[PDB]
Amino acid sequence: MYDAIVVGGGFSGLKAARDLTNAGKKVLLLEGGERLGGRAYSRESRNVPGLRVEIGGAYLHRKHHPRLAAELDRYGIPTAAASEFTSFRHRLGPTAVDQAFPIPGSEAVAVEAATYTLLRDAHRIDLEKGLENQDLEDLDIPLNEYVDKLDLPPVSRQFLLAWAWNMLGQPADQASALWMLQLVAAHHYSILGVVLSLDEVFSNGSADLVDAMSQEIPEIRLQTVVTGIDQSGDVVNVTVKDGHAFQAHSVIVATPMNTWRRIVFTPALPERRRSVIEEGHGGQGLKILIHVRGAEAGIECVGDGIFPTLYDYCEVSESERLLVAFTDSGSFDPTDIGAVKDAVLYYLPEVEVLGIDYHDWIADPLFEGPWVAPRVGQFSRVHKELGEPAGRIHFVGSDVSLEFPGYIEGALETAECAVNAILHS
Amino acid sequence: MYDAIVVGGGFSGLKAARDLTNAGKKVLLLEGGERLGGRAYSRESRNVPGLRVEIGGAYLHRKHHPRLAAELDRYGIPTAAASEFTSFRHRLGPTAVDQAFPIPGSEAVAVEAATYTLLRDAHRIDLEKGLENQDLEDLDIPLNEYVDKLDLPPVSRQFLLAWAWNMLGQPADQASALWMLQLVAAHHYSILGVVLSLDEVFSNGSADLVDAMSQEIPEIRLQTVVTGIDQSGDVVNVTVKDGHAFQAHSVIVATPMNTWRRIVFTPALPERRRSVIEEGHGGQGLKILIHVRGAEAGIECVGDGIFPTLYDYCEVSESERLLVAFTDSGSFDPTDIGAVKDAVLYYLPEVEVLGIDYHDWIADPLFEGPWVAPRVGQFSRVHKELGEPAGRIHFVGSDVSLEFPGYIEGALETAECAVNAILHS
Ligand SMILES: Cc1cc2nc3c(=O)[nH]c(=O)nc-3n(C[C@H](O)[C@H](O)[C@H](O)COP(=O)(O)OP(=O)(O)OC[C@H]3O[C@@H](n4cnc5c(N)ncnc54)[C@H](O)[C@@H]3O)c2cc1C
Ligand SMILES: Cc1cc2nc3c(=O)[nH]c(=O)nc-3n(C[C@H](O)[C@H](O)[C@H](O)COP(=O)(O)OP(=O)(O)OC[C@H]3O[C@@H](n4cnc5c(N)ncnc54)[C@H](O)[C@@H]3O)c2cc1C
Ligand SMILES: CN1CCC[C@H]1c1ccc(O)nc1
Ligand SMILES: CN1CCC[C@H]1c1ccc(O)nc1
Repeated sequence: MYDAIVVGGGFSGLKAARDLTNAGKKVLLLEGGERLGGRAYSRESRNVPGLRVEIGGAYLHRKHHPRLAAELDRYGIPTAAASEFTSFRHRLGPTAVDQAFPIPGSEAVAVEAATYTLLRDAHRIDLEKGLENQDLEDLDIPLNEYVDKLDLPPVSRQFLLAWAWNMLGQPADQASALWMLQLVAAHHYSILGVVLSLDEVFSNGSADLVDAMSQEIPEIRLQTVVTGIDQSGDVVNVTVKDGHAFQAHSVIVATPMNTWRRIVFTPALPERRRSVIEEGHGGQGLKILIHVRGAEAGIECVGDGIFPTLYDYCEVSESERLLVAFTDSGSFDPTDIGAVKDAVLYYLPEVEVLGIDYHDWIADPLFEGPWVAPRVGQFSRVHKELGEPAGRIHFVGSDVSLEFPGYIEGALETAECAVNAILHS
Repeated sequence: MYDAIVVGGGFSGLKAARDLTNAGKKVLLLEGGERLGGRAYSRESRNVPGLRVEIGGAYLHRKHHPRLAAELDRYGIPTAAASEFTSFRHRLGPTAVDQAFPIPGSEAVAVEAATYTLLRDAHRIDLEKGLENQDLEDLDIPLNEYVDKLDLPPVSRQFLLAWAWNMLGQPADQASALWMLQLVAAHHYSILGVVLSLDEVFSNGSADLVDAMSQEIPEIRLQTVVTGIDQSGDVVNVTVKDGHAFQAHSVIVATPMNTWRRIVFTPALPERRRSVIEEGHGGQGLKILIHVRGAEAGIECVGDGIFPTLYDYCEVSESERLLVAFTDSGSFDPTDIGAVKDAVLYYLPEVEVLGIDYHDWIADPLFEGPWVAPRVGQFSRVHKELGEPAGRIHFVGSDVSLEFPGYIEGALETAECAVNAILHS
């Protein structure tokens, strides 16, 4: 038997397992899939042989993400600036300016006033307390309704909505205004910071860090899917799909939130958590890598398209590039290549789409979703508690971070907290 | 004897006298000088024969100034857009961008945060209550100290300070942060609006409106300086410099705040007002019209110069223009033409200064100052009360407007209030 069993081998599980190991604990890491990294997934491009791409998480910012910064420094993992935006091809109407910040002077006063309203609302959020413990229910409304109340002129209105669509991976009518404000708060109460934190990338892929961390974990079982966690006895019993059970004093659930409903917990998780766990979060983010010909370097497009954003990702050759589009899987079907061409051509009518690459995170049984985004009404009911221990079972991961939800930093933050909690007990 | 004596023939006095006249009252307007208009003073340029210029108040914004808008519509007074800024010659350091809004992307997050802090502070101000009645004393501190606490990076820091210097007519160490916030509040809680309200000018000079209003005032005495206002009897007695006294049931003091100390009030004004009235406000604004050769059209300069701002005013010929500089008379001596040349050349090294034109409002005994700006500590002690009636004596003018202080709109607003008060009594 083990001191701790960590379930899930993404950054959260990896940090938890490594730090407990170095603290002298006997740890077993159970990973359901054939690889480590989870939603950090670098691999060879489906479109360009020999080209490594990020199919999940890619972007980081050292100042917004200090734990991640420490990991990179620890293993000497090289980072590079993310692709620079130099050519702006927005779809924000005839008054937009072709810059990264496309707001014209005629909208400046309106933007100034909305910024105050937005930041005032975000400042209501204390990041330690949980979104359910702060009387924030009035803000937990559909984002389109919240934005309607800001009464923004067309360029700034669509610019905000486009980035919010990108960021939350939800259309405006499904996104929670409160969650948008949570992201603003998480970035040091900055609206700008939400986009400006797309600062750097792993030079050699996120697998660089995954591998560096996994090397310090002595016992890892791949292709081992946990189906049950039973703490009714003195020692927690962890049952697997097609294998013998494992036992530990403590268990860290470091699997995606939308997969918890598939695990049989004994006894049942606290009542307050059950409904949201059953439902799952409403995150439907879809990141599509688009292999193109005819695109100039440094393109950024933001607009009212079915792709709210489309921007430069990678130079392939002098004539070919990868662009990246963010949308959501509820609104867009990436198996419809005709739809992809139309979505790209809307912004870039001169460009030829050669192929696309993505992972359907929502269809993957080890994930059942991309990054976290609550449905309207979910997180003002229960939020902090989703990441709280249930007896000897700890819950970690980006999905439950109060400080950096939906980011790699959040996976590392939550793992830190679980590790500290276990070492004090 | 009269129903009302109005002392002072600027826009405040003119509106008061006209509106009381049309309400059927018997009014006498006493003007100390040889002209009507006060700090709205259009006349022939000292530098360019046949060119009419504004030596006092010039700029207006119909949306920020609805009473002024009504006056223009009433008399069919033509307005024109103020000179457009198309060429930017800032002195804000090497990272500034040559645009009207010269803040670079690297300062965007800092600007966003400062905007929130600024607007949050301005939102503490209720424009009806008075700056002395709202526990705002913590904000009534030197502007340089307040701005220091914002910790702005160099471009935005100097851009804010330059405009604040321009606007308040006070150097940062003498300006009150609370007053800066008052101006922000007055512009519908907008920092941007403070500068964006320099929107329009009188096509034919402010005298167009002065004359239109004065035509409806039947009894006006020019060169009649009031030295005493005595309400100890049943009827107010108004004594003049070298003339016989005049008598009225009511008296409207529509003279600049810094001149009230020269009038003998009987009985003495309420105690709370006396010290500030004696002291006078700290407004030292200085508007200099600079006749130049070699300047391209549409110049705007903002920077760390002794002229915080220098911008296009009037096309004189294909080679000659007037620019306008704002500074303050404490910091700058406009009788030193060598100093003017240096101040202009700092921004515009290719330009030749041909001459200057200004009025020394601070030295003029009918004014003793340009527009109002309190000394640190003044208006958190007494503000609203300066514009409150003392028995049958009413106090009006831009200087005492709570809603639009230092603007023509403020003169019209205060006059409206006095007129309404008199008609109800
Ligand atoms: C499309 C996309 C783009 C992203 N872009 C960024 C970005 O730019 N910047 C950023 O910081 N973050 C980004 N992220 C978010 C970030 O990648 C994730 O939130 C983070 O990597 C998750 O780490 P984690 O440890 O919480 O969970 P995961 O990485 O999801 O790890 C969970 C692990 O649990 C395993 N598992 C699931 N069920 C079981 C089971 N029952 N038994 C055993 N194991 C199981 C899975 O195989 C997986 O390995 C992105 C995510 C997506 C989906
Ligand atoms: C340099 C400068 C630039 C300006 N620019 C603008 C601008 O761009 N936009 C804007 O809206 N405003 C501007 N203003 C502010 C605005 O012009 C004034 O605040 C406004 O015109 C004042 O109107 P008022 O009726 O309150 O007082 P005033 O116009 O000052 O009228 C007071 C009158 O009282 C008379 N008087 C003084 N003492 C006596 C006495 N004892 N007896 C009898 N009469 C007396 C004076 O002669 C004067 O006519 C500017 C002001 C200055 C000085
Ligand atoms: C940084 N966020 C966290 C989850 C998804 C990711 C992301 C990355 C780039 C982009 O354009 N939008 C969102
Ligand atoms: C509009 N304000 C009111 C008083 C002075 C005036 C003003 C006009 C132009 C400018 O650049 N600064 C200040």
